[PDB]
Amino acid sequence: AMDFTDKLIISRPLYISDNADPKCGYCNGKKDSSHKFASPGWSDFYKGDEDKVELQSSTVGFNSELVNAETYDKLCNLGFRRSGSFMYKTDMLRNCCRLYTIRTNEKYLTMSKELKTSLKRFKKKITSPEFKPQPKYVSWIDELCDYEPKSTSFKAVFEPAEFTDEKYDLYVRYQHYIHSDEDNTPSQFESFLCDTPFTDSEITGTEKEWEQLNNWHNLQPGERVTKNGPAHECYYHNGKLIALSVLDFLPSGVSSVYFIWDPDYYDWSLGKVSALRELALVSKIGRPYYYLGYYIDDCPKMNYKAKFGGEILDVCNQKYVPLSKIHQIIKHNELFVGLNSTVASPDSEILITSASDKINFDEPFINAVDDIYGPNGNASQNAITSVAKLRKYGINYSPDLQRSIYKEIPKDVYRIPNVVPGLVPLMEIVSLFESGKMNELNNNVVLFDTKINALRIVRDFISEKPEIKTVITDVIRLIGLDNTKKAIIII
Ligand SMILES: [Zn+2]
Repeated sequence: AMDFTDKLIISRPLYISDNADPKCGYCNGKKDSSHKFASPGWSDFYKGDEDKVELQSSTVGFNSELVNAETYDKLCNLGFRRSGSFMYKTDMLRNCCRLYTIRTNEKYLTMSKELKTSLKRFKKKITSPEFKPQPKYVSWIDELCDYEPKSTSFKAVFEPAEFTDEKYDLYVRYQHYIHSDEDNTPSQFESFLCDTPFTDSEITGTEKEWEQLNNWHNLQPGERVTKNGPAHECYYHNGKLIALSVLDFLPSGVSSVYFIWDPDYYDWSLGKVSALRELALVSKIGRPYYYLGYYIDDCPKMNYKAKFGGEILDVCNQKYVPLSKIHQIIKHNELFVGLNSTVASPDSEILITSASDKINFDEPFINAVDDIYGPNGNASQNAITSVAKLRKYGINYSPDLQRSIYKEIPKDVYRIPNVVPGLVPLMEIVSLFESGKMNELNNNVVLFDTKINALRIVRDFISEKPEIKTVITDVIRLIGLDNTKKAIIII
């Protein structure tokens, strides 16, 4: 009698770290000393010795077999992104590049000369001279929603996120045009952009639901669309597929997964046009945010997302700050951890589950990164003490006793570092245990116990084997206690 449409079905978490040269495709392991470290305190720790540090690229995450749109919305707002069915994030303390989750909307959008030009050229490419413009347009959104549906040469169509040979061929051509002529197999395209982990209703939908979404240009204020889940938006120019947008519809807005286009159409600036159309779509369907993925201030292929404005997730506070308020202090690849300036100096990682006095980015605030996560910050020692306290509950963690977070020139993939920004701090995990809150897992969390090859509801968490309790605790670190209560964890 299990309701699988209310479940997050996941594999045990993985922590994957290796040299950023060559594993990081954003920086290739090449940074100036001024951008190399996560904070000024770590820069100072390595002053004159920056060459002894080998930058690593590190992610943490879990494979999903089943997720619904509301849960994926929560995961995006925790800082995760899906790569096919794999939900991941970087370790922002240790990673070579500082990746921030960004979201925006037409409110934050400040239409620049460049962007206006891309729309003006798009209108001209697709509009017949017979087109008669309306006397006035309140905004560029109403203008686009007038001329685009009247074009006879250009049509965009939303449909299920399913593989076709014609989409794959377009993918291969786009990937070759950016740097990828290898690792371009049909299977890789299918897993990355098709074959999603969502519920069957969210993938297939209904004929009416797709019809409704495909008339989005004519939605009136206050109307909505029922669509949630993954979609493809196919761009056709005289019947030829010239671009493909892969999009996830969430209760809070639309997430761009990827966008490919026919290299012959370089003159159409389809990257910009598609982003603006998706900003218009978000506005027309009455949802609040457009998610472009990760923002990296020092990477041009990722910092273009700032042209569309918006706010950045501070994963330690679980709150967004406008990018304009912090751009000046993240422009050397720093980690930002917000602290209202009126708040005492922090002797610990910020509490994520016991989050009463949430930061207010409207009041004055500072970057507390070095007080918490610097070389003389409190996080590491608090986490070592917490590892020892968690032993009595049968949690098989080991203390991270190295002096530095960075690898120096003189691997268990199930071992997460004690200290990772945005994961529940180990000191808070101790609090959950001491207060009895971990027993809220009982009668809630489900295991797919691969020995029995059967589902079972956890009834007495503390009497489970330590291997199991450790895995569950790492899922809690990643997604929090309340989301874990709706998980099925494969072990
Ligand atoms: Zn990097």
